[PDB]
Amino acid sequence: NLEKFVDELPIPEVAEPVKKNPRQTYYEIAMEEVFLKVHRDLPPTKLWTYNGSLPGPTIHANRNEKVKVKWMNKLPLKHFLPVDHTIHGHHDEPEVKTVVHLHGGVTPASSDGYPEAWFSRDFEATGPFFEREVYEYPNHQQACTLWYHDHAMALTRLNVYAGLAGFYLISDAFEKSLELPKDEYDIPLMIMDRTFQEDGALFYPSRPNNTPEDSDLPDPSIVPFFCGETILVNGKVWPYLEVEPRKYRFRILNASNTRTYELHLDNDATILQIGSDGGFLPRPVHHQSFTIAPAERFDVIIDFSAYENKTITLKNKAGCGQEVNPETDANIMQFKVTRPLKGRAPKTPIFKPLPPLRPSRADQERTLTLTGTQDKYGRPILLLDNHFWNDPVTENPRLGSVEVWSIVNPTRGTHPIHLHLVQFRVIDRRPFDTEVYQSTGDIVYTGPNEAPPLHEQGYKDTIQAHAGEVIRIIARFVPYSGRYVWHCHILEHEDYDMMRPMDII
Amino acid sequence: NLEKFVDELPIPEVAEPVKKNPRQTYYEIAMEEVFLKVHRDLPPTKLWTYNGSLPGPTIHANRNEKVKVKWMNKLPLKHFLPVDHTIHEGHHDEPEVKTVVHLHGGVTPASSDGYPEAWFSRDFEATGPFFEREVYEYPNHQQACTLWYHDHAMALTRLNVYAGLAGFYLISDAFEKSLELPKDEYDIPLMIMDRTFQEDGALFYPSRPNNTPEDSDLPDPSIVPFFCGETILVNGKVWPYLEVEPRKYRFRILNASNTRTYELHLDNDATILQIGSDGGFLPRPVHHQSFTIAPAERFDVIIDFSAYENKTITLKNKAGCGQEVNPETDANIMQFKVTRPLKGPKTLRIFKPLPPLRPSRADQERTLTLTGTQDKYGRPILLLDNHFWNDPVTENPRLGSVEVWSIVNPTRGTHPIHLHLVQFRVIDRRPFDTEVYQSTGDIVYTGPNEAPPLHEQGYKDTIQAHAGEVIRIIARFVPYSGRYVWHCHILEHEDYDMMRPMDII
Ligand SMILES: [Cu+2]
Ligand SMILES: [Cu+2]
Ligand SMILES: [Cu+2]
Ligand SMILES: [Cu+2]
Ligand SMILES: [Cu+2]
Ligand SMILES: [Cu+2]
Ligand SMILES: [Cu+2]
Ligand SMILES: [Cu+2]
Repeated sequence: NLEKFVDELPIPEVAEPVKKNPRQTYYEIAMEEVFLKVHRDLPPTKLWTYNGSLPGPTIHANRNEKVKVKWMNKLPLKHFLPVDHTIHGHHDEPEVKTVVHLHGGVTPASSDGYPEAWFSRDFEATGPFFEREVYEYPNHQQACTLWYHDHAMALTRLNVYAGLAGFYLISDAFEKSLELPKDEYDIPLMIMDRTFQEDGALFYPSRPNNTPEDSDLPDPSIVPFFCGETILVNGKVWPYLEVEPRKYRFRILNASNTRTYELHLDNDATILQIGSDGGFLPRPVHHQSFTIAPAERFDVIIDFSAYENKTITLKNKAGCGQEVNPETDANIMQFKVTRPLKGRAPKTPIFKPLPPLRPSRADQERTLTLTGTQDKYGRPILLLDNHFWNDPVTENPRLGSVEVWSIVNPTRGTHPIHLHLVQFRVIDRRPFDTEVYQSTGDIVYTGPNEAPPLHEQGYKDTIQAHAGEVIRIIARFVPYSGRYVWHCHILEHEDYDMMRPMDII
Repeated sequence: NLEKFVDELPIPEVAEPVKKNPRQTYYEIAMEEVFLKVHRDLPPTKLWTYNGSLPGPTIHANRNEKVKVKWMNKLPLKHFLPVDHTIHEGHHDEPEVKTVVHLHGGVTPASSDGYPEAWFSRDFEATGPFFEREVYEYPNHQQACTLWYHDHAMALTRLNVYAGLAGFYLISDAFEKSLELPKDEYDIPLMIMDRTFQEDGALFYPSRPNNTPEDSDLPDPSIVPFFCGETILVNGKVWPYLEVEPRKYRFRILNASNTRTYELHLDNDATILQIGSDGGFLPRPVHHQSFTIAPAERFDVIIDFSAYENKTITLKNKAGCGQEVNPETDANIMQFKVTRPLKGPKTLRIFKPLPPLRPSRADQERTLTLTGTQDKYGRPILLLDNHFWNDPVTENPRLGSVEVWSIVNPTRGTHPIHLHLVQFRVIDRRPFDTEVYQSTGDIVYTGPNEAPPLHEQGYKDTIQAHAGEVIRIIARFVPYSGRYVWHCHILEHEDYDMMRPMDII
C-alpha cells in the first residue's frame, strides 16, 4: 500500500474576495473538475473541487460581515462516480446537480442550499426550489469553524466524495481576546477517508459487498455505508506537518462519508478542545483521546513545546465495520517538531459565559424515532419516523419557538443527526431496553439520565445518537422562517433517505 | 472598456517536485481546462493551463540539475477555439486536441525537446509520428537564464498557447548567486500577453480575416495572418498593479503574445537596467529608457524604485498592432505603486565573461530567405526558403559544426526568428534594397554593416529580422544530435507555415 508521512500537509488557501467594501464582501467560487496529486506514490486523481482545490478555498468571515458568494457549476454534464438512479421520477433531468450548503450557517432558507434548489452547469437547468445564483451569508452568529459542501438531492454522497468541500471560518471580537495561536499556527484539518485504484483514480462501490449474483439488484447500487482504505488530511494521503515546539490551534473537521474517528496523540499528550460545532465551549476540555463523527468540528489546541525535535503521530482507535488496521486507518497524519521558534513563545484561561437554557419553559416536545426500511430489491432504506423525504412535513417549528426533540435510536447503529439553521444544546442521553421494542413498541429505560460530556454541553449542530438510547436536544428556532432540512450526516444514509424537511413558521 | 490597474499582479507559484534526490528531480505537470479570474469586472474565463494556473507553475532549476518532467494531457477531446482544418494534411484519424511541451531556449536532447509531430492526445491515447518518450528529461547543461515552456503541437500552437498553456522555467547558476542581485520576493517573472474577451468573460480568437466579401471562397473557420488583442494581461491578470518597496527589483520580462511586439518604457522615464537576454547575462548591463520586446524574447531587467517613494509609475508601450497605439488600452501594461515599506544597497559591478569577439570563419555559411506566397483561397502563406514544413530537410548542421546563417528579409514585416537547442550570437544587420530583389532577385546593400546593440551582443535564441534587411547570426550546434526545428515565433506565421526542421548530424 502507500507509504505514510511523505507528503507535506497543505494549508488550504484563504479565499480572495472578487470585490469588498464596508457594506458587503462578494466572492465568485466555481466548481470544476481537475487532476490533483493526492500522494507522490500514485498518478493524477480526477476530482471535483471548488476553485480547483481540495479542500476548497478557506473563506474567512467576521461576525456580521455580509458575505455574498456566487457558487457556479462548471462541471461535466455526466458524473464520474456510480449514479444509481433507483433512489429518487424517471423524467431525467440533468445527472449532475449541485447546490452548496454552509454546514452550521445562520442563513435565510433562500441561501441555505436546499437539496431541491440544485443547478446544472451555468444554471442551464434548475431544481424546483431554486431561487437565486448569488447566496447571501449575513453571519449573525458566534465565532466558529463552518464548512461548505454540496447537498444536491440524492447525489450528496458522490458530490462530497468527489471532493466538493471547503472551510468557512467565522471570527468574532470575542474570539480575538482569547490569546490563542493565530495566523501560521491556526490550521484547518479536513479529515476524509478515500479509496484509490492503481491508476490513481477514485474508487466508490458500484454495489454492496455481499451482493448475491446480479439477482434482483440494480447496477450501480447505493451502498448502506462506505469505509475508505486510505486516510487523507486536507489534500493529501497520510501527510506530515513541520511544527515549531509551541502551542498550535487545529480546527479538526471530519468530512468523511460514514467513517467516525477516535483521535489521539501517539505521545498521549493532552488534546485541549476549546470549541465545538457552534463555537467555543463553556470551558476548554482535556481530551487525551476523543471521538469525531461526520460533520462534527473540534476546535483544538496541541502543545509541541517539550517534544522538541521529536515525531508525534495523530492516531485513530475507531474501526469501520472491521478492526482498525495499524498499517493504514490507525493513522491520520504526523507532526514533526523540527521548525525553529520564530519568536519568544509563551501563551497562557476564562471562557464563554454559558447561557442558562432552561428547557422547562419550552414551547413544544417532539419524539423522533430512527428506523430502517426495505425495498423492492431487498436492501436497507434508512428513515426518520418511517417517513420518506418526499412525504408531507411533520417537523414545523414556529419562528421564535423553543422545542425539545427526543431522538430515539432502536437501530443497532449509531447515527450522527444534523439540523440546518439552528445550533441546539444536548440535554441528556438515556439507555432503553432495545428488545421489548421487538415485541411491543413502548420504550422502557434500563438506567437513569446520563448528562452529556463537557464538550457536548456547548453549541452543536450534529450530534451522535447512540444505539439502544434516547437523546434529548433543545433548540430555539431563530431566526429566518422558511423551509430547511434535518437529516443524518452519514452520506449513504442521508440519500435513500434519512432526511426530512423542517419548516420554520 | 476594462478599468485598468485594479487587480494585483500575481506571482506565479513555484512548481513542487513530485519526488527529489541528488541524482534527479521529478515533476508531474498536467494540462487541464479550468475557469480563472482574469479581471474583477469580467466573469471566470475558460482557459487551458498547466496545473490549473496562468501562467503555469514557474519551475526553478539549477545548472546540471537532472530535471525529469511528465507532461500529461488532461484536456477535452475537442477544442474551444476555432481550429482551421485546411492548414495541415490529416493522417488516419488525427485527433482534435494534440499537445506537446517545448522548453523554449532549453539545451535538451531532441527526444525531450517537444517536436511538433511528437504530440499526444488525452492520457497518450493517440500519439504523433515522432512521439517516443512519456517522460521528458532536462539535464540543464547551460548558463543561468530566463526560459519558458509552452505547447508546440503541429499546427495548433497559436491556439493552445493563446488558450494559456505557457509557463516559466528558471535556470540558476553558481555564478548567478554571487551577483548580489534582487532575490526571492524581489525576483518577479512577468509574462506579458495580449488577449480579447467577450462580455460573457469567455476568450475570443478570430474565426476569419478582418474583412470578408460574401464569405468569398474562404473557409470557416480560417486562420488569420496575425492576431492583435484589445486587452493586455501580465502574468494572470488584465492591466494589473504591483505594490513595490522603494528599492531595486529584478523583473524577468517575457513576451508570450501571439504576433504582438511591445516597446516598453517607464512612464516616469526612469532607467530600465537590462542585465540579461534569452540565453543569459549580457557582457554588460545596458541602461534602456525604452526597448522593444518581441514574441519569445526575454529581458532580465532591474528597476530601482528608491527615488520614487509613494508614487505610481505605470509601465507603458509605444508599439502599435496594425494600428496606432490606443492610450486608453494597449498603451498600458501594468502599474507599480511604491507604497510597501522597506524590509531590511546599490548594485554590484562588465558582467558575464563570454567567448572572445565573433571570430566567425566557421565550417558552413547558409543564406536563408523569408518569403510569402498565396493559397487556393487567396490568403498569405508565410514560408522559409519558399519551403513547407513537410518538404525534405535543407538545414542539416553537423554535431560539432559552427555555422553562420544569413537571414534575408525582403518581407514588409519584421518576422522574429527562433532556433531550437542552440543559443546563437548576432554578427550584424545590413539593409539591402528589396525593390531590386523583388524585381531582379539579386541582393544589393543600401548602407554599410551595422553591428547589433549592446543587448543583442549576448546569447539569443529568438531575434528580430527587420524588413529590407539581412541579419547574420553564428551558432555552434553542440551538444546533442537528432531532429529539431527553426521557425518564426509569431504563432500565426509559425502554423502556416513559417517553420522548418533542423537536423543536427
Ligand atoms: Cu453538513
Ligand atoms: Cu448543515
Ligand atoms: Cu444515519
Ligand atoms: Cu444538511
Ligand atoms: Cu518557443
Ligand atoms: Cu524553442
Ligand atoms: Cu513570422
Ligand atoms: Cu519552437
